Amino acid sequence: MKCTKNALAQTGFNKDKYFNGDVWYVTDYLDLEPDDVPKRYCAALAAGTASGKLKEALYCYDPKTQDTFYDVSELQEESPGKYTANFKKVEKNGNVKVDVTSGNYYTFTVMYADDSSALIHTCLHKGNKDLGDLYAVLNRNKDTNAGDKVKGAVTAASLKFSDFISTKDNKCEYDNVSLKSLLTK
Ligand code: HEM
Repeated sequence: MKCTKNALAQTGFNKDKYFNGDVWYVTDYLDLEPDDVPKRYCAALAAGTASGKLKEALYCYDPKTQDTFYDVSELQEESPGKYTANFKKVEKNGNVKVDVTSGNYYTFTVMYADDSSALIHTCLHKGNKDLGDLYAVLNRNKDTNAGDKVKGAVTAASLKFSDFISTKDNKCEYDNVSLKSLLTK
């Protein structure tokens, strides 16, 4: 398929508050390229800096099988609030499962962020082809419902919040310790 290209980065985006090393949980998401196979997973990420690099680690959990997978990337700023990341898939300890490779990368845009919440758009590419295309509502607390400010950002992006899938009743489990330690790997 083709990923959405036009996402606007938050005006006055504050990169220090966003990239502070702490965890963002995905509370709600809108996947524009869902698999045919019914999938309902949980995800979280942490973005910060390590040894002078911008780093992002990712965590995905499947409550039906208890399967988990992790990724870590160095990020490169394309413009204020827009980033590219060449990811590698890892075990929770950093051991590499799938190396960084050319056409494996995602780009993302921070459309809205404040101290507690954010709306991001991501385009996922594997071996030089547009795979996933996805908006995510994030919060710093896993039990928190999307507040008025973020729902406002969803509206401003010409999206319908009712289209999003909630992770709230999904029996999610998180591994924050590993996400945070992956930042240095
Ligand atoms: C925070 C924004 C997101 C980013 C930056 C992101 C990034 C990624 C990356 C880099 C991969 C490739 C993993 C690898 O093969 O090493 C991936 C795959 C995947 N992600 Fe996300 N993701 C995001 C949101 C989500 C959400 C909200 C969900 C579900 C709740 C999700 C579920 C999945 C699934 C099921 C795959 C596997 C695709 C496959 O193996 O064919 N992602 N994502």
